[PDB]
Amino acid sequence: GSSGSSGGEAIAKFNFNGDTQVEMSFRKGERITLLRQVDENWYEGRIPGTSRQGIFPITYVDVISGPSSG
Repeated sequence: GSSGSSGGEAIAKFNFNGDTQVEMSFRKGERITLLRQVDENWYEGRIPGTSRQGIFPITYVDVISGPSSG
């Protein structure tokens, strides 16, 4: 184990089109391996197969590990 840390799982509610390397693009449905939260309205994570890394808004991705909602 190189790096040991907990995160969570999320689902891209929509498609993201990043322009800068810092930002990361994901396809609707793709699994975003949550790594860490950059800002209050920006979650960080990578994508399987593309081993990409960057930032992205919340509204875009819907995390499962959270509060209760109907």
